[PDB]
Amino acid sequence: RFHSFSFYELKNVTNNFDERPISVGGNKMGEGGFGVVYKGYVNNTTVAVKKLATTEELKQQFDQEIKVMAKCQHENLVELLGFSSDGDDLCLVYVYMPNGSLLDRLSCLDGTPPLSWHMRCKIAQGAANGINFLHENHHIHRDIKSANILLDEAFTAKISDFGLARASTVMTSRIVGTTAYMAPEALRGEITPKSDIYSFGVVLLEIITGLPAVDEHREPQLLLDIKEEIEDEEKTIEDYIDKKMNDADSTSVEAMYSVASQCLHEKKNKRPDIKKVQQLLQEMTA
Ligand SMILES: CC(C)Oc1nc2nc([C@]34CO[C@](C)(C3)C4)cn2cc1C(=O)Nc1cccn(C2CC2)c1=O
Repeated sequence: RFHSFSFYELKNVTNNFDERPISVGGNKMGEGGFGVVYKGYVNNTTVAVKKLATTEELKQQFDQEIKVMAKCQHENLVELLGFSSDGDDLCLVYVYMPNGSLLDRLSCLDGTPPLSWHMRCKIAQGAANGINFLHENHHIHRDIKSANILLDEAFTAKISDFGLARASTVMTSRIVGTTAYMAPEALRGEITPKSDIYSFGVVLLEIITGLPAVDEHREPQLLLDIKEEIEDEEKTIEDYIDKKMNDADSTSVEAMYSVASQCLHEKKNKRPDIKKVQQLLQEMTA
Protein backbone atom coordinates (compact mmCIF):
# COMPACT_ATOMS: atom_id res chain seq x y z
CA ARG A 1 0.00 0.00 0.00
CA PHE A 2 3.11 2.21 -0.04
CA HIS A 3 4.05 4.09 -3.18
CA SER A 4 7.22 3.35 -5.15
CA PHE A 5 9.08 6.60 -5.85
CA SER A 6 12.17 7.00 -8.04
CA PHE A 7 15.30 8.59 -6.61
CA TYR A 8 15.25 11.48 -9.09
CA GLU A 9 11.65 12.40 -8.14
CA LEU A 10 12.48 12.78 -4.47
CA LYS A 11 15.60 14.67 -5.56
CA ASN A 12 13.76 17.39 -7.46
CA VAL A 13 11.18 18.00 -4.70
CA THR A 14 13.92 18.34 -2.04
CA ASN A 15 15.80 21.05 -4.00
CA ASN A 16 18.05 18.18 -5.18
CA PHE A 17 18.57 16.98 -1.59
CA ASP A 18 19.72 20.40 -0.42
CA GLU A 19 21.66 19.36 2.71
CA ARG A 20 21.73 22.89 4.16
CA PRO A 21 19.51 23.32 7.25
CA ILE A 22 15.97 24.55 6.65
CA SER A 23 16.63 27.61 8.80
CA VAL A 24 19.46 28.60 6.41
CA GLY A 25 17.64 28.12 3.08
CA GLY A 26 18.16 24.37 2.51
CA ASN A 27 15.92 21.35 2.99
CA LYS A 28 17.67 19.53 5.86
CA MET A 29 15.36 19.17 8.84
CA GLY A 30 17.53 16.98 11.04
CA GLU A 31 19.65 13.86 11.00
CA GLY A 32 19.92 10.74 13.10
CA GLY A 33 22.38 7.89 12.87
CA PHE A 34 21.10 6.26 9.69
CA GLY A 35 20.42 9.13 7.30
CA VAL A 36 19.45 12.72 6.59
CA VAL A 37 15.83 13.85 6.82
CA TYR A 38 14.75 16.31 4.10
CA LYS A 39 11.63 18.42 3.75
CA GLY A 40 9.87 17.91 0.42
CA TYR A 41 6.55 18.37 -1.39
CA VAL A 42 4.59 15.85 -3.48
CA ASN A 43 1.33 17.01 -5.10
CA ASN A 44 -0.22 19.16 -2.32
CA THR A 45 1.35 17.26 0.64
CA THR A 46 4.41 18.37 2.58
CA VAL A 47 6.48 15.27 3.32
CA ALA A 48 9.63 14.20 5.14
CA VAL A 49 12.17 12.26 3.05
CA LYS A 50 14.81 10.22 4.86
CA LYS A 51 17.80 9.54 2.57
CA LEU A 52 19.59 6.65 4.26
CA ALA A 53 23.29 7.15 5.02
CA THR A 54 28.13 -1.42 6.73
CA THR A 55 26.07 -0.91 3.58
CA GLU A 56 24.64 -4.41 4.02
CA GLU A 57 23.32 -3.46 7.47
CA LEU A 58 21.72 -0.27 6.10
CA LYS A 59 19.67 -2.20 3.53
CA GLN A 60 18.38 -4.64 6.15
CA GLN A 61 17.23 -1.73 8.33
CA PHE A 62 15.52 -0.13 5.33
CA ASP A 63 13.66 -3.38 4.69
CA GLN A 64 12.79 -3.74 8.38
CA GLU A 65 11.29 -0.24 8.47
CA ILE A 66 8.97 -1.05 5.58
CA LYS A 67 8.09 -4.46 7.03
CA VAL A 68 7.25 -2.97 10.43
CA MET A 69 5.47 0.08 8.98
CA ALA A 70 3.33 -2.11 6.70
CA LYS A 71 2.05 -4.10 9.70
CA CYS A 72 1.91 -1.25 12.27
CA GLN A 73 -0.67 1.53 11.83
CA HIS A 74 -1.56 3.57 14.92
CA GLU A 75 -2.18 7.26 15.67
CA ASN A 76 0.95 7.38 17.89
CA LEU A 77 3.34 5.96 15.27
CA VAL A 78 4.67 7.97 12.30
CA GLU A 79 3.10 7.06 8.95
CA LEU A 80 5.13 5.84 5.96
CA LEU A 81 3.78 7.01 2.59
CA GLY A 82 6.33 5.36 0.30
CA PHE A 83 9.96 4.69 -0.53
CA SER A 84 12.55 4.80 -3.31
CA SER A 85 14.80 1.82 -4.08
CA ASP A 86 15.83 3.09 -7.53
CA GLY A 87 19.60 3.25 -7.81
CA ASP A 88 22.12 3.03 -5.00
CA ASP A 89 20.57 5.52 -2.52
CA LEU A 90 17.50 4.40 -0.54
CA CYS A 91 14.73 6.78 0.55
CA LEU A 92 11.72 6.53 2.86
CA VAL A 93 8.86 9.04 2.55
CA TYR A 94 6.76 9.98 5.61
CA VAL A 95 3.89 12.25 6.53
CA TYR A 96 5.33 15.64 7.60
CA MET A 97 5.19 16.51 11.32
CA PRO A 98 4.68 20.30 11.71
CA ASN A 99 6.10 20.40 15.25
CA GLY A 100 9.21 18.34 14.63
CA SER A 101 10.78 16.27 17.35
CA LEU A 102 10.03 16.26 21.07
CA LEU A 103 13.77 16.74 21.65
CA ASP A 104 13.75 19.98 19.66
CA ARG A 105 10.56 21.29 21.28
CA LEU A 106 11.88 20.57 24.80
CA SER A 107 14.93 22.63 23.93
CA CYS A 108 12.80 25.29 22.16
CA LEU A 109 15.05 25.01 19.11
CA ASP A 110 14.58 27.80 16.53
CA GLY A 111 12.54 29.86 18.99
CA THR A 112 9.45 27.69 19.49
CA PRO A 113 7.45 28.43 22.67
CA PRO A 114 8.02 26.10 25.64
CA LEU A 115 5.62 23.17 25.87
CA SER A 116 3.00 23.57 28.60
CA TRP A 117 2.62 20.97 31.34
CA HIS A 118 -0.79 20.03 29.89
CA MET A 119 0.75 19.39 26.46
CA ARG A 120 3.62 17.48 28.12
CA CYS A 121 1.12 15.19 29.83
CA LYS A 122 -0.69 14.45 26.55
CA ILE A 123 2.64 13.77 24.81
CA ALA A 124 3.78 11.32 27.50
CA GLN A 125 0.43 9.49 27.30
CA GLY A 126 0.57 9.35 23.50
CA ALA A 127 4.12 8.04 23.38
CA ALA A 128 3.21 5.34 25.90
CA ASN A 129 0.19 4.43 23.77
CA GLY A 130 2.48 4.02 20.76
CA ILE A 131 4.97 1.85 22.65
CA ASN A 132 2.02 -0.16 23.97
CA PHE A 133 0.89 -0.79 20.39
CA LEU A 134 4.36 -1.98 19.37
CA HIS A 135 4.69 -4.34 22.35
CA GLU A 136 1.15 -5.72 21.96
CA ASN A 137 2.17 -6.52 18.39
CA HIS A 138 5.44 -8.15 19.54
CA HIS A 139 7.90 -5.51 18.35
CA ILE A 140 10.77 -4.19 20.46
CA HIS A 141 11.70 -0.69 19.30
CA ARG A 142 15.29 -0.73 20.75
CA ASP A 143 15.87 3.03 20.20
CA ILE A 144 13.31 4.96 22.28
CA LYS A 145 14.40 8.59 22.82
CA SER A 146 13.02 12.10 22.47
CA ALA A 147 14.59 12.52 19.02
CA ASN A 148 12.42 9.55 17.90
CA ILE A 149 9.11 11.02 19.15
CA LEU A 150 7.74 13.43 16.58
CA LEU A 151 4.90 15.91 16.98
CA ASP A 152 2.08 16.76 14.59
CA GLU A 153 0.12 20.02 14.43
CA ALA A 154 -1.90 19.16 17.57
CA PHE A 155 1.23 17.95 19.42
CA THR A 156 0.14 14.33 19.15
CA ALA A 157 3.24 12.22 19.81
CA LYS A 158 4.33 9.79 17.10
CA ILE A 159 7.08 7.24 17.58
CA SER A 160 9.52 6.93 14.67
CA ASP A 161 12.57 4.91 13.52
CA PHE A 162 11.79 1.18 13.31
CA GLY A 163 15.00 0.25 11.46
CA LEU A 164 16.37 -1.54 14.53
CA ALA A 165 13.06 -3.06 15.70
CA ARG A 166 12.89 -6.76 16.59
CA ALA A 167 10.21 -9.37 17.16
CA SER A 168 9.45 -10.38 20.75
CA THR A 169 15.81 -14.05 26.55
CA VAL A 170 17.96 -13.12 23.52
CA MET A 171 21.49 -11.75 23.32
CA THR A 172 23.07 -10.10 20.24
CA SER A 173 26.62 -9.16 19.23
CA ARG A 174 25.65 -5.94 17.44
CA ILE A 175 24.83 -3.52 20.26
CA VAL A 176 22.83 -0.55 18.97
CA GLY A 177 21.03 2.40 20.53
CA THR A 178 21.79 5.73 22.16
CA THR A 179 23.86 5.10 25.28
CA ALA A 180 22.38 7.86 27.45
CA TYR A 181 18.92 6.26 27.02
CA MET A 182 19.75 2.54 27.20
CA ALA A 183 18.94 0.09 29.94
CA PRO A 184 21.91 -1.73 31.50
CA GLU A 185 20.89 -5.06 29.95
CA ALA A 186 20.53 -3.44 26.50
CA LEU A 187 24.07 -2.12 26.91
CA ARG A 188 25.14 -5.72 27.48
CA GLY A 189 23.54 -6.98 24.26
CA GLU A 190 20.24 -8.33 25.60
CA ILE A 191 17.15 -7.77 23.45
CA THR A 192 13.97 -7.39 25.48
CA PRO A 193 10.92 -5.09 25.49
CA LYS A 194 11.82 -4.33 29.10
CA SER A 195 14.58 -2.09 27.74
CA ASP A 196 12.02 0.03 25.82
CA ILE A 197 10.43 0.81 29.21
CA TYR A 198 13.70 2.02 30.72
CA SER A 199 14.40 4.29 27.75
CA PHE A 200 10.87 5.69 28.07
CA GLY A 201 11.63 6.53 31.70
CA VAL A 202 14.57 8.65 30.54
CA VAL A 203 12.19 10.38 28.09
CA LEU A 204 9.81 11.10 30.97
CA LEU A 205 12.67 12.76 32.88
CA GLU A 206 13.36 14.94 29.81
CA ILE A 207 9.69 15.92 29.72
CA ILE A 208 9.64 16.79 33.44
CA THR A 209 12.93 18.71 33.53
CA GLY A 210 13.43 20.00 29.99
CA LEU A 211 17.02 18.76 30.25
CA PRO A 212 18.82 16.72 27.58
CA ALA A 213 19.55 13.07 28.35
CA VAL A 214 23.27 13.91 28.16
CA ASP A 215 25.09 17.26 28.37
CA GLU A 216 28.89 17.51 28.36
CA HIS A 217 28.83 20.89 30.14
CA ARG A 218 26.40 19.92 32.92
CA GLU A 219 26.83 18.17 36.27
CA PRO A 220 25.61 15.46 36.23
CA GLN A 221 26.39 14.81 32.56
CA LEU A 222 23.71 12.07 32.37
CA LEU A 223 20.07 12.90 33.16
CA LEU A 224 19.30 9.46 34.58
CA ASP A 225 21.70 10.16 37.46
CA ILE A 226 19.25 12.74 38.89
CA LYS A 227 17.05 9.88 40.10
CA GLU A 228 19.97 8.88 42.32
CA GLU A 229 20.50 12.45 43.55
CA ILE A 230 16.80 12.64 44.42
CA GLU A 231 16.76 9.14 45.92
CA ASP A 232 19.77 9.64 48.22
CA GLU A 233 17.89 12.70 49.68
CA GLU A 234 20.36 15.25 48.23
CA LYS A 235 17.72 16.82 45.95
CA THR A 236 13.99 16.80 45.12
CA ILE A 237 12.06 16.45 41.89
CA GLU A 238 10.85 20.03 42.37
CA ASP A 239 14.49 21.18 42.23
CA TYR A 240 14.71 19.84 38.65
CA ILE A 241 11.28 20.71 37.23
CA ASP A 242 11.42 22.71 34.00
CA LYS A 243 10.95 26.34 35.00
CA LYS A 244 9.68 27.20 31.47
CA MET A 245 6.18 26.18 32.62
CA ASN A 246 3.51 27.86 34.72
CA ASP A 247 0.72 25.23 34.62
CA ALA A 248 2.44 22.34 36.41
CA ASP A 249 1.02 21.22 39.75
CA SER A 250 3.22 19.29 42.15
CA THR A 251 0.71 16.43 42.42
CA SER A 252 0.71 15.47 38.73
CA VAL A 253 4.44 16.22 38.32
CA GLU A 254 5.19 13.85 41.18
CA ALA A 255 2.82 11.32 39.60
CA MET A 256 4.81 11.48 36.35
CA TYR A 257 8.09 11.26 38.25
CA SER A 258 6.81 8.15 40.06
CA VAL A 259 6.22 6.48 36.68
CA ALA A 260 9.69 7.47 35.42
CA SER A 261 11.30 6.14 38.60
CA GLN A 262 9.46 2.83 38.17
CA CYS A 263 10.54 2.63 34.51
CA LEU A 264 14.13 3.33 35.58
CA HIS A 265 14.59 0.27 37.80
CA GLU A 266 18.07 -0.97 36.96
CA LYS A 267 16.80 -4.55 37.35
CA LYS A 268 14.62 -5.32 34.32
CA ASN A 269 11.98 -7.49 36.02
CA LYS A 270 11.16 -4.82 38.61
CA ARG A 271 10.05 -2.45 35.84
CA PRO A 272 6.37 -2.12 34.98
CA ASP A 273 5.29 -3.44 31.62
CA ILE A 274 4.00 -0.93 29.10
CA LYS A 275 0.31 -1.58 29.94
CA LYS A 276 0.95 -0.54 33.55
CA VAL A 277 2.89 2.54 32.44
CA GLN A 278 -0.08 3.36 30.20
CA GLN A 279 -2.55 3.06 33.10
CA LEU A 280 -0.36 5.09 35.45
CA LEU A 281 -0.15 8.00 33.00
CA GLN A 282 -3.91 7.82 32.42
CA GLU A 283 -4.48 7.97 36.20
CA MET A 284 -2.25 11.07 36.24
CA THR A 285 -4.73 13.36 34.46
CA ALA A 286 -8.02 11.86 35.71
C1 LIG B 1 13.04 16.10 13.51
C2 LIG B 1 13.42 16.29 12.07
C3 LIG B 1 14.37 15.22 11.58
O1 LIG B 1 12.20 16.19 11.28
C4 LIG B 1 11.38 17.27 11.28
N1 LIG B 1 11.80 18.39 11.79
C5 LIG B 1 10.98 19.45 11.78
N2 LIG B 1 11.19 20.68 12.25
C6 LIG B 1 10.06 21.41 12.00
C7 LIG B 1 10.00 22.83 12.42
C8 LIG B 1 8.88 23.66 11.79
O2 LIG B 1 9.09 24.91 12.43
C9 LIG B 1 10.19 24.61 13.28
C10 LIG B 1 10.63 25.81 14.07
C11 LIG B 1 11.19 23.83 12.40
C12 LIG B 1 9.86 23.24 13.92
C13 LIG B 1 9.14 20.64 11.37
N3 LIG B 1 9.70 19.39 11.23
C14 LIG B 1 9.25 18.21 10.67
C15 LIG B 1 10.10 17.12 10.69
C16 LIG B 1 9.56 15.86 10.10
O3 LIG B 1 8.47 15.84 9.54
N4 LIG B 1 10.30 14.75 10.33
C17 LIG B 1 9.90 13.40 10.25
C18 LIG B 1 8.64 12.96 9.82
C19 LIG B 1 8.35 11.59 9.79
C20 LIG B 1 9.28 10.70 10.16
N5 LIG B 1 10.52 11.11 10.59
C21 LIG B 1 11.51 10.12 11.00
C22 LIG B 1 11.58 8.83 10.23
C23 LIG B 1 12.67 9.85 10.10
C24 LIG B 1 10.84 12.46 10.65
O4 LIG B 1 11.96 12.80 11.04
